[PDB]
Amino acid sequence: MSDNLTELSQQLHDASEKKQLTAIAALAEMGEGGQGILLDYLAKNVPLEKPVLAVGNVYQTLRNLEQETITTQLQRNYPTGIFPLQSAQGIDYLPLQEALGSQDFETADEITRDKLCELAGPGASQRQWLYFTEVEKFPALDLHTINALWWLHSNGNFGFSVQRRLWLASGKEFTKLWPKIGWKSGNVWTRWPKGFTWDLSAPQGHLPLLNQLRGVRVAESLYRHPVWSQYGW
Ligand SMILES: C=CC1=C(C)/C(=C/c2[nH]c(/C=C3N=C(/C=C4\NC(=O)C(C)=C4C=C)C(C)=C\3CCC(=O)O)c(CCC(=O)O)c2C)NC1=O
Repeated sequence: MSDNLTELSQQLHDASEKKQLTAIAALAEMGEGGQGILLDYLAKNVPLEKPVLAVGNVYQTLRNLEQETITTQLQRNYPTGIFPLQSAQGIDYLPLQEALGSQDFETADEITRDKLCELAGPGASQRQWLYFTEVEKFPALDLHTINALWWLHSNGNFGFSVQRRLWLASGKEFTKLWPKIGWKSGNVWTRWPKGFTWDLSAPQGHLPLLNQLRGVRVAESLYRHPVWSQYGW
């Protein structure tokens, strides 16, 4: 509370992402004055056009206070969250957003799987799992919405985009990817659901899950999908 609100506000409004993040964390611990600065920043930046990590971090930091008035104000002003909930198939992404805004990552993971089957159409909806060719033909827009929500509500630590970047970093070697994202530990495949880490202590890329029971083809088709380069992920 001895921190300088004028200077922290300026740090948030400057263009350095790394300095924005430290300012946001400090401001959120500075009562009405700091929280008011954060609320004004949201008001000036929402709805997003492109995903902006700092804006997601402001929203989620404020939600995570779990204080009545701020929660009420965020829900009234941003009833669908901070990012347009767009779909090439008219799908409803609000339940996914709500789970993510509550930091209920396990529910969000379950919803994401249901939505991908819905997106793939009647065959996938009935069998409740995907073929790699269905993934290849997903519309980019829906994948962008889904990924943006995961990324914005996890400080950039979750999302298929995050997994893709780690997969590229590993030379596209899936056997190196699994330990990096916590899906295998040496010889031990992480058991679903109890072995997974349903919070932000999880490794980067841990969520959303892609079951490996039917092999890696779905994951590879997802990571190679044109959406990522199209939207700058
Ligand atoms: C490679 C070993 C591996 C095994 C033995 C495995 C088994 C497995 N995973 C399941 C579900 C599931 N398993 C996962 C995810 C995982 N589960 C894991 O063991 C791992 C490593 C992940 C990776 C994220 C998910 C999300 C489900 C529920 C969705 C689905 O049934 O596809 C089921 C239940 C299928 C059913 O009831 O119809 C089995 C038998 N999955 C695997 O990937």
